[PDB]
Amino acid sequence: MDLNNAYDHCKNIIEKHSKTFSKAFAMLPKHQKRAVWAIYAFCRRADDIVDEGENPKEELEAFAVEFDLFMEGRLETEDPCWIALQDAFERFPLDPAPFYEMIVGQRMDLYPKTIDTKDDLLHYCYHVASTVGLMLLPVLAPGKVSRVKTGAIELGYAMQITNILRDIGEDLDNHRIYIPKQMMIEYGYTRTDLHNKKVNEAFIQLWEDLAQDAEHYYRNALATLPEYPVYSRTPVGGAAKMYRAIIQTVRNNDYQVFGNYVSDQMKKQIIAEMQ
Amino acid sequence: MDLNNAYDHCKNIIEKHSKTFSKAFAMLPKHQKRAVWAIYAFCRRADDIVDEGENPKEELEAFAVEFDLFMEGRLETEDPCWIALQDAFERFPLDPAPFYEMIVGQRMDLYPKTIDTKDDLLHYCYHVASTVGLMLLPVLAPGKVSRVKTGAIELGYAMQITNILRDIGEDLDNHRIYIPKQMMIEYGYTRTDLHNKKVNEAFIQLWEDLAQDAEHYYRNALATLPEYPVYSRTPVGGAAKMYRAIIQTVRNNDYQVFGNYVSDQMKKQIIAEMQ
Ligand SMILES: CC(C)=CCC/C(C)=C\CC/C(C)=C/CSP(=O)(O)OP(=O)(O)O
Ligand SMILES: CC(C)=CCC/C(C)=C\CC/C(C)=C/CSP(=O)(O)OP(=O)(O)O
Ligand SMILES: [Mg+2]
Ligand SMILES: [Mg+2]
Ligand SMILES: [Mg+2]
Ligand SMILES: [Mg+2]
Ligand SMILES: [Mg+2]
Ligand SMILES: [Mg+2]
Repeated sequence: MDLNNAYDHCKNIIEKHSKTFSKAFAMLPKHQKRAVWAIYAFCRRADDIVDEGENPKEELEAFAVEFDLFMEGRLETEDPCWIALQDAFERFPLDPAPFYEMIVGQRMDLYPKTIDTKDDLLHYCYHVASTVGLMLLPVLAPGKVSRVKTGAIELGYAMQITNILRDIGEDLDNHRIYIPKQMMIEYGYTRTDLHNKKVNEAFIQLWEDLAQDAEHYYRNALATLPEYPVYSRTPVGGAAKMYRAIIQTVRNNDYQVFGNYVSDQMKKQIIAEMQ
Repeated sequence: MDLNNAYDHCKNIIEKHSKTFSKAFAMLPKHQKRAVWAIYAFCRRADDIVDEGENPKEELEAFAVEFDLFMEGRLETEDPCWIALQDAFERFPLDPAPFYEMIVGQRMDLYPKTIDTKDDLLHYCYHVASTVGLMLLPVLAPGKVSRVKTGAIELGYAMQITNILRDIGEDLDNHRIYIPKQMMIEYGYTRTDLHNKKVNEAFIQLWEDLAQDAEHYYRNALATLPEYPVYSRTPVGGAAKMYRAIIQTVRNNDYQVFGNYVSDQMKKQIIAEMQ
C-alpha cells in the first residue's frame, strides 16, 4: 500500500489498543500524529510478542533482527508498520537508542523475574515505558529534547506504575508480580495474601505508597508542559491526566483490582479542560 | 496424654504425610524411631504453616516464639507434638541450630522469590531439607555426626531437588517456581513455555540437568552409609533410594509433571534389597 494507507493501518492499531492514547494523539498536527501512530505500532508489536506470543524469545529475536535491518536502511518489505516507520524516521530526527532500549525491556519479561526494590521497579518501568516517551520526544518537542527529557522519563514511570497498580490481578493470573517484594515485607502483605486476592488494609497501604510515587512523577512531568510547543501541550497533558485518572478510579472502586477504566465521559472532560 | 500417646500422635502425622519416610523410619529401634517421629512432626508443622496456612507470617512467627519458649525449658502445653519433642530433646543430644535454620528456610517462602542460579537453589534446599537431615543426625548416628554431616546435607539437596522436579506443575499452580532462571535461559525454556505447561526437548534437557545433580548428591550420600551404625543403614539408605526412585518414575512417565508416585510394590522392593 501507499504511505497514507500504511499510516492508516497504524491508526487502527492505536485506536483498537488505547482509547486514551489514540484520543490524545489525534489532537496533534498531521505529520506529527502519523509519526506517533507508527512509533506506537512498533512498541505495540514488541510488547505483544512478549505478552501474547507463543514463543516470545524466538519471535522477539526476529523482531530485533528486522529492526537492525531497518536501521541499516536495507529492510525491503510490504509490512505497513515498517513502511510507516520508515517515513517517520526519514521525516523527523528519531533516535534509534530508545527503540533498542525498549527491546531490552521486553527481554526482561521473557523469563521469571522478581521485583525486589523500588529501584528494580523503576529500572523495568524505564525500559518498557520511559523509552516510549523518549522515542516520541523528537516529534513532540523538536529542538527541546534535553530540557523535557527528565519529565518524559518520569511520565513513563508514572504511567507504567499506574498500569501495574490497575493490573495486579490480571498479572497475577499470568504468573507475573511487579509489586516490589521489599514493599510487601514492609507492609506485611504476604505472597499468600496476594494469592488469595486479599484487599486488606496492608494491601491498601502498599497500593497507596506506589500510587503516591506515580502521582509525584505525574506532577513532575506536568511541570515541564510549558516547555513543549503549543501543539503538543494538550496531547501530552491530556494523555498524562487521563492515564493518571486510572488511580482515582481504582480508589473510588475500593481498590478492587482482582477482577478498572476511566469512563469515556471522564476522558472527554479531561480533554476539554486541557483545551 | 502420656508420652506413649504423644509419640503415637506423631506416628500418625508421618504415616499420613509420607509412605516413604514412615516406612523407612519404622525400621529404626524403638526410641530412635519415636524421636524421629517427633522431629518430623516439628518440620511438618512449620512447612504446613507456610505452604497451607491462611496468614503464614503471623502463624510462623508464633511457631518460632513457641520454639524459643520450648528451648528455654519453659513451654507448658498439652500439645502432643511438643510433649513428644520434649522427650526427644531430653533423651538424645539434639542440636537446636538446624531447627532454627529450618524456620529461616520456611521464611523464604513467605514472599515472592526467584531462584536465579543453582547456588540460589542449593541455599533454599539447605534451609528446608538439609536441616531436617541435620536435626536427625544425633539420633541416627550418635558420636559420628561430623563424619556423616556432609552426606546428610547432600541427601537434603538430593531429596529437595527431587521434590521440586516432581512438583513443577503443582508449584506453578501455586505461583511458585524453583527452577533456576539461569537454567531456563541456558536451555531456552521461557516463562511462556512453562506457563503453557510444555514438555519439549528444552524442558527435558533442563529437567535432566537438575536430575543428574540430584543423582550425584544421592550417590555422595549413599557413600557415607557404612559410617552409620548398623541399625540406621537400612532406614537411611532405604529412605534415600525410595525417594531417588521418584526421578526414574518421572522419566518413565515421559516427564509429564504438569498433572508421580513410586508404587507401593516398588517401595517394598527397595526396602527388601536394603535389608
Ligand atoms: C506522550 C508522552 C511524552 C509519553 C506517553 C507514552 C509512555 C511514556 C508510556 C506508554 C505506557 C503504557 C503503560 C502503554 C500500555 S502497554 P500494556 O497495557 O500492555 O502494559 P504492560 O505490557 O502490562 O506493561
Ligand atoms: C534420613 C536422612 C539423613 C534425611 C531425610 C530427611 C531430609 C534430609 C529431607 C526431607 C525432604 C522432603 C522433600 C520432605 C517433603 S516436605 P513437601 O513434600 O511439602 O516439600 P515442599 O514444601 O514442596 O518443598
Ligand atoms: Mg502488555
Ligand atoms: Mg508488557
Ligand atoms: Mg499491564
Ligand atoms: Mg510443603
Ligand atoms: Mg515447603
Ligand atoms: Mg513440593
